[PDB]
Amino acid sequence: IQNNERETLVNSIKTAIQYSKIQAIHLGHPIYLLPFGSNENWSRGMVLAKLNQTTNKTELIHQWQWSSNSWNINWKGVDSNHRIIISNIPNRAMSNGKFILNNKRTNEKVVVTLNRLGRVRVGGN
Repeated sequence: IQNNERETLVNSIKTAIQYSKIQAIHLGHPIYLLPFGSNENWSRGMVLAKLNQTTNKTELIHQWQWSSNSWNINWKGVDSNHRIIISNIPNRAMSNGKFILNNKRTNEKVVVTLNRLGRVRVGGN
């Protein structure tokens, strides 16, 4: 019995930006990964939404809604804009920030590092 609902808010936030870096490169234009209900906090899920440049409307593609209300998703982004712009190219699509998950009734803190960079720092001695 290992029903740990901790790593299901990590393996579903590092796998809800990797499914969207293909919904950009496959439309030749960037997309907007917003929090679910973007007028409070990223703590009610995330929604991948694209803008249709011929009917000026935000089309919802995917919805990840956290069915466990015990993880305060706090985005330490260096941007006061809760909109992760996924560039439609594999080498210009990293929004510097990390989701700090905090369970405030069993003091646990889980830092989701978006270290989506396979380029090894080969250098030095």
